[PDB]
Amino acid sequence: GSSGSSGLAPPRHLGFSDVSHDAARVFWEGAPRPVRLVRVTYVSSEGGHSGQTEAPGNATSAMLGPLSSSTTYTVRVTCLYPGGGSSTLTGRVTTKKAPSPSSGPSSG
Repeated sequence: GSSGSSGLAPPRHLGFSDVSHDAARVFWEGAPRPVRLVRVTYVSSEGGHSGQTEAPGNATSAMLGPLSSSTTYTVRVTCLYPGGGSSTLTGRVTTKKAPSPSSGPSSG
C-alpha cells in the first residue's frame, strides 16, 4: 500500500553558509542532548543525487558534496544517540550556479 508516519518537530534550527554550486556547509546549534555519532544525509529534490557523511557528536558543522548547481538539496543531519533513539534535522538549501563548461583562453 502506502507508507505513512508523522514527523516530529525539530529540536533546533539549521544554518547554511559558505554555500557553493558544487558544495554546501551545513551547521546546527547542537542538539539538546549528547550524541556519540552523527550521520548526515543529503539528497537532491525530485529524487536525484544523494550522499551520506559521518561526523563526531561534538562536530557542530559539516560540509557536503559534490553537490549540484541551482539545485535544491534536502539535508538531514541524523544524530545517532548512544542507546537512546535518534533525531533528524531537516534543512533545504539551494546550491549556487555553476560556471559554463565552455573553456577558453586565459591570462597570467
